[PDB]
Amino acid sequence: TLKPKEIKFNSWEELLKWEPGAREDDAINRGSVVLASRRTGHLVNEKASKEAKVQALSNTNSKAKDHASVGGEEFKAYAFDYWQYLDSMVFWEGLVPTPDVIDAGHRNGVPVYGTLFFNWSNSIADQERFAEALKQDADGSFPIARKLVDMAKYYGYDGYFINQETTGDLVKPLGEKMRQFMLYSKEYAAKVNHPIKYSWYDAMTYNYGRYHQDGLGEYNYQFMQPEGDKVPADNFFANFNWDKAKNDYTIATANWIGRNPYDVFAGLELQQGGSYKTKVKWNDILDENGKLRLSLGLFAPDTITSLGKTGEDYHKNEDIFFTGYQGDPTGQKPGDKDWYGIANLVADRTPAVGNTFTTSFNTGHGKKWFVDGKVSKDSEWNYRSVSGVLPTWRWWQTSTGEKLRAEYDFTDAYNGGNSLKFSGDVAGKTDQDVRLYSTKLEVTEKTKLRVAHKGGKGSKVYMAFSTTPDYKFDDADAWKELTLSDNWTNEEFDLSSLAGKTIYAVKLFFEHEGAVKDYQFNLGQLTISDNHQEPQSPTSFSVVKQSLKNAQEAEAVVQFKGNKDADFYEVYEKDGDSWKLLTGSSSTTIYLPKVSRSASAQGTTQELKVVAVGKNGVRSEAATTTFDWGMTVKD
Ligand SMILES: CC1=N[C@@H]2[C@@H](O)[C@H](O)[C@@H](CO)O[C@@H]2S1
Repeated sequence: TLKPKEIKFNSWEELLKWEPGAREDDAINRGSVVLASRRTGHLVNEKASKEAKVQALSNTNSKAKDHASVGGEEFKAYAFDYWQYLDSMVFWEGLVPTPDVIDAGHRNGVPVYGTLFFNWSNSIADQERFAEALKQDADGSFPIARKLVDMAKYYGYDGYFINQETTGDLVKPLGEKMRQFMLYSKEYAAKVNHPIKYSWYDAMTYNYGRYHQDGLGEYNYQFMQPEGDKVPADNFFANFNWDKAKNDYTIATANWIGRNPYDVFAGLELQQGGSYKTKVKWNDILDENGKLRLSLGLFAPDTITSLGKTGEDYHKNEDIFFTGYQGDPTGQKPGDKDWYGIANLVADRTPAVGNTFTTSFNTGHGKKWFVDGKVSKDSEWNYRSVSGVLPTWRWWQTSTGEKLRAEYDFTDAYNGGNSLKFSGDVAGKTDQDVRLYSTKLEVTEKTKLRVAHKGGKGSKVYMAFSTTPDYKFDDADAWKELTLSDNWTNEEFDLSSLAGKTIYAVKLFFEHEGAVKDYQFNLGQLTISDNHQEPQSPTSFSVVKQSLKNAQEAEAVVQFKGNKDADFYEVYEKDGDSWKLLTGSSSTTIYLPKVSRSASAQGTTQELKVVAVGKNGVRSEAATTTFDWGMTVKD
């Protein structure tokens, strides 16, 4: 079997037999992107909190039988890109997050956790499954804790959410061991140089089995109680039926035991509630100033995919959820809505830090895959391992008059599946901007800007940078006019005049001198970097496995050696006279679900190539290999 699959264990004995590398799809299942650092920028919303956090508990993956752990040949996906508002992403469906989610989260500076789920049950079988997890060696260590930590290290993820819903007589006396399991895990993770965090559901009490407090209280505080420095649960997920009094209690309890109240995440039941249609007791969790007094736990926000029919609808619905109905993260909840956008209440963060930042707005899925503005893969995909860094703000706009509509464009892109489009009927002379990214990028004599764009007929368009933390765009050396045309162009600008300064934000600015019917401008790629070099080509590239369906269709797995300058890799086949992209991945082992030849294909072999796409946005020279069909298409 070539297709990589989610990792699932039928028993604790099976987990105890786990060893690094002992599964045929391990090379693909490992995360490949190290967890990025993030900056917390200046607040842009007067009601936002830098203390309040958001944890998402999401069913991230297809449920289709025989779906791949890396994605698939379908556009519709939980192509999450609102990482800027998340503390963490919980992979709800299983113990071991898939590489497509680990990679996307890590590139965006967000930790990803597996889920250790004990069934809502009092069956002896379930009670025993729970007790069995807490088996100890003579020295008091927990062998299952070691395997959890070992897996987190090997596959490259950040810890676990524990949902302990099993109850009954055998469960009740096990609070102490469960607490010690979590503390021991920390000791062991430190020992193996791979720290992990635990998030803990408000379910199993210390002494009385399952009982939801809807908060932190007298029956569950032990799970958050510190051992000086160390803690058992890092994060606590409060059950959904909180209120003012329960929240007051939670805060009192956290403070008393010496924990930050914001480590308590007040649950929102978004599955039964319908995503942003969920009734929340906002008045019970907002203080006198309209600011959050606890964190927010998002239960099943993946539900939002049910609210639209298309993949384009997925992102628009996420906008309502994360930004708010008012459509601008600097604005307040409309008077005729109940839902607060996350951005209304929670400060954004940004992984766009250092001397290099690049993006082509790759959301990890598309209808097609574009290569320098030309269709290369002419069909749908989701491979979230390649997910990039989308705008911090969606959409922070100011205008002298009317505002252009900003949206993702899955019909035309520069690299990957979509660009950003800014469009509308312009009624008359107007100046306006769109503030896109919060950043902290150090400029040197070697720093350049590369910007790929298209359209803008009837306007002047500029990109401008703020060199202050409070996002003022008053620096004359930080404005660049774009040279517009009807086709994709990629322009480089010298940023050396800004050497020694720091860029804190990026915006577009539009001038229209009069009316323009169906104005459109696309932004396709943005790079700020002191590196203009092609990354080195991959080496030692080969087909390591294959399975022909027929003479025209095969699965394959390819492997190669990369380098530190590569952000991710693209694999292509030569289809007649044309190279066509198959897939992309952050990994150096890559599954090809369909290598294909037409009816007119000549010979018994077919060329494949792999290209490194740099952290600086530049492609390497290709490495090539030959796929051997062993037969002609007419044989
Ligand atoms: C964390 C949580 N664990 C439980 C889930 O397994 C259920 O599906 C959900 C039903 O609303 O309730 C709590 S939320």
